[PDB]
Amino acid sequence: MGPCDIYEAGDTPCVAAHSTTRALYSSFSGALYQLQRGSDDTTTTISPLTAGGIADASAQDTFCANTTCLITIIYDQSGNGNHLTQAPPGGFDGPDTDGYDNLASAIGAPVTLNGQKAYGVFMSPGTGYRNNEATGTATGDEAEGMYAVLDGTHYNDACCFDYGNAETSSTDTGAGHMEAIYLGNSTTWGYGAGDGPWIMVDMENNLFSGADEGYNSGDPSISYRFVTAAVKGGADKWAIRGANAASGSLSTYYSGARPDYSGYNPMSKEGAIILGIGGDNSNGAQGTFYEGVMTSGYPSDDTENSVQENIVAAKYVVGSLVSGPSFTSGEVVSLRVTTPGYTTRYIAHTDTTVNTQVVDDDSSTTLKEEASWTVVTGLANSQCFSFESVDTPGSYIRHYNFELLLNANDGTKQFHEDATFCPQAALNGEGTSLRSWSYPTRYFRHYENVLYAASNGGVQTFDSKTSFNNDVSFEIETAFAS
Ligand SMILES: *[C@@H]1O[C@H](CO)[C@@H](O[C@@H]2O[C@H](CO)[C@@H](O)[C@H](O)[C@H]2NC(C)=O)[C@H](O)[C@H]1NC(C)=O
Ligand SMILES: OC[C@@H]1O[C@@H](O)[C@H](O)[C@H]1O
Ligand SMILES: OC[C@@H]1O[C@@H](O)[C@H](O)[C@H]1O
Ligand SMILES: OC[C@@H]1O[C@@H](O)[C@H](O)[C@H]1O
Repeated sequence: MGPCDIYEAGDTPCVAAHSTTRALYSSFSGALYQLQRGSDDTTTTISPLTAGGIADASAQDTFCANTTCLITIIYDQSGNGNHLTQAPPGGFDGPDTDGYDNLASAIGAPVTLNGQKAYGVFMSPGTGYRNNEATGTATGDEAEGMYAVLDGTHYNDACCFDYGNAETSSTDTGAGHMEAIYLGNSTTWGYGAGDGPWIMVDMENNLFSGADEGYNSGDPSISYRFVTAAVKGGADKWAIRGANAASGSLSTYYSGARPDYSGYNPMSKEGAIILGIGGDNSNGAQGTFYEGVMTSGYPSDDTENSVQENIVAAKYVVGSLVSGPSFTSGEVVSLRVTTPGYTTRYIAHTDTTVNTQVVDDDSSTTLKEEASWTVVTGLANSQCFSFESVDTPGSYIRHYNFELLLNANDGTKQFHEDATFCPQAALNGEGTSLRSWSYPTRYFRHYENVLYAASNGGVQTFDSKTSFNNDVSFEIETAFAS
């Protein structure tokens, strides 16, 4: 039995089931999600290896070789056709073309389920999926349940990393017009105990951690690498239950009446489905989605417990984020450009501007150091790395507005994430391609001799597809600064 088989057995069937890692029905063998590669913009789908099995990761690896991939669609496994596609603009515009939100990279969240490789949906700020014409989802004050397996270490405090029921117009139509899971450490509305993140319920114009607007001591911080967030809502009742998706049971953080404020009872749910964004399309949040569903009816705690047991049984384990050459902490290197006509240039910097410059043995000691980098354990992820300037110790290469800059480490999470890059076998086959950890659709990329965190095609001029593969491939050589 899969999660939806369990929910069905409890008389509160899935009306929407999404996952890029596995089938949520023991009998599902259809498409889990769709891919699109930057090379030729063609697409393909990824299905379970076997009915009710794990996603065929190899099929994706094959399709995305020597290029970049985006997850265009996360299919609804229930049969209701509630597929999630690129979120459109609404109260707020997304950063993509015509106000749409970005699609997520297909390789930002590698994992293994009971030993089998799979990919989750790593969502950076500006990313979002949605379906504004879903079927079977609860509307009005109708009861519903939902859960999602997320990454408790990947989040932020901006609105809003959600998964659940939302407005069909992508606008904030008022209190009670939403009901979705939220995971992050936003304190703009509600918030729990500690430093966060907290699993809360977005009911529109409020993220609730409990009965009162704002602070609620009953909602603990939950930062497990894999978090099971289970939320449900019915006639003047709702609950928050959380757990380590890798082990143990669900704990109830809240169970009771609707917050006693106008508009929350009865609810006015609209039935749309959102992922990684807010109801009005607020798109500043980040997070990772592995699997999740929405149901019809209020799930009993027993049913959810069985679901949690199934998720634990799935044995989620973090996958490798690195491929190709790679480095060792403390190693000093120089990175050479492999793009024809610029092969004598190296990644260097002039003050805070990271760029490429012709560097050779006749270069000054200062320029040699400016083109030399001390590789250290990734500031935001120990699997990846951060690049510290040799001439300016304490400063690292970090992206800011997608431009690579050399700034001093201020010790903040933001800086840490902006300065973490994951090595990937060079797309052009020559050396390495440094993929941004926080924005997996972006790579170290030189454009007109300046470094950026660029995507294979995009709204910025430096995201040009022209010479992308070459512009993101660098040869690792001995540092000039020795
Ligand atoms: C959510 O959590 C992060 C991480 O603990 C908080 O970020 C810090 O941000 C403040 C405000 O800029 C800085 O003084 C600290 O130096 C940061 N600490 C770290 C460890 O990065 C963030 O403020 C929290 N958000 C809210 C709304 O409370
Ligand atoms: O309720 C929290 C957020 O506030 C509104 O702006 C968004 O639609 C919603 O997700
Ligand atoms: O580079 C993209 C974003 O721009 C800046 O606002 C942030 O520091 C960074 O994460
Ligand atoms: O960075 C130098 C060149 O400038 C641009 O024309 C290309 O993207 C790049 O190869």
